[PDB]
Amino acid sequence: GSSGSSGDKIESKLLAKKAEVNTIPGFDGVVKDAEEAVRIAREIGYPVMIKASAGGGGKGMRIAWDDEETRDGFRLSSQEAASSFGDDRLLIEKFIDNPRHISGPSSG
Repeated sequence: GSSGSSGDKIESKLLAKKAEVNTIPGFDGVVKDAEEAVRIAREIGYPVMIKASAGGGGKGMRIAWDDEETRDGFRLSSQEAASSFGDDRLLIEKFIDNPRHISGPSSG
């Protein structure tokens, strides 16, 4: 025998979207390991730029387009920061060739 129920059902008040737009305009956090770098990247949407948290600088870092690249680049990018500043703190930002933001799906 059971009894009792409830349902708030309160969300998206006065908000209407066409496609799930639940994403971050740019991840400024930090990656712990290559594996983690891949998970975060996917969320951001490839291509994904990878820089050294300790420093960074587009000139010198590497960019990834697929989990495979994210790792290959993370292993090095991380190793670099470990010698440049000392720590292996890395970074992941959204890379967009065109000046336009077409957040969404893409050919592949």
